[PDB]
Amino acid sequence: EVYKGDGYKVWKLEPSLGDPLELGRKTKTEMNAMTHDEFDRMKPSKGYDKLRVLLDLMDRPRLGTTVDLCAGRGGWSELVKDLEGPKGITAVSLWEEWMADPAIHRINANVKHLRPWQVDTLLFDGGEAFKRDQNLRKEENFNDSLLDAVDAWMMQPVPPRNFVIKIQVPYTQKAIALLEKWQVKTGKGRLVRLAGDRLSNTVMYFLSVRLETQIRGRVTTFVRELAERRKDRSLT
Ligand SMILES: Nc1ncnc2c1ncn2[C@@H]1O[C@H](CSCC[C@H](N)C(=O)O)[C@@H](O)[C@H]1O
Repeated sequence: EVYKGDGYKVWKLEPSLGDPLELGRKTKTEMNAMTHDEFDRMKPSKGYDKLRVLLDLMDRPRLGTTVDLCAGRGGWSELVKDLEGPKGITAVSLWEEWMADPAIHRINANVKHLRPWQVDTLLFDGGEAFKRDQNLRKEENFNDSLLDAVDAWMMQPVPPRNFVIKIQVPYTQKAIALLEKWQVKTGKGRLVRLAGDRLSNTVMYFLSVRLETQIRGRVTTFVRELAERRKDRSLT
């Protein structure tokens, strides 16, 4: 249909030439130098609605046994509970703080330590944008390490049938390599940029929809496009 397709709710991202790490660092550098005004112009929980959009993009799959990594205040877990009941949903976070249905089973643990188990659905909403005063590599390394935690859940003998994985910094070499590997492991997976996400971040989501390859070139298109739209939204 005109709805099922796009680029209505996600950006159109065809592969393009270029180095996504260099372009990503470039537009991060540009954004760090913006005035308060420029940055403003460009700039149980809200995640609930976010996941709704994402799960609708995936044609509303049956979720079954679900683990929600970095569950935070619980918007995603609450959405799963409303969709299918509290029986199949497990939330993992370091407890900030739980705003969701208290009947949802929760584990207070660091997702980097916890050994994975077999799930039907894998959710991950970890990641943090760093503020301007830091060396760029600190944000890159922090979010890379977080995604590495997701790797063990993806690479187990029976991988998740559904997954929604947030990629905070999609242009690092490790992020791209991980996404390519999960595509080989699962035979699935597409990286999307939500239309209407803030331009002040670089967030994409890896969804278990039909395989879409050439992730590196599409991340390049995404970072170039993002740099353009950040520039556009300037005074005067
Ligand atoms: N290493 C880690 N282990 C477990 N949780 C972590 C973590 N690093 C960050 N987090 C947690 O992950 C959460 C991500 S915010 C996720 C919000 C949630 N999806 C919602 O809709 O409400 C934060 O609350 C943070 O406390």
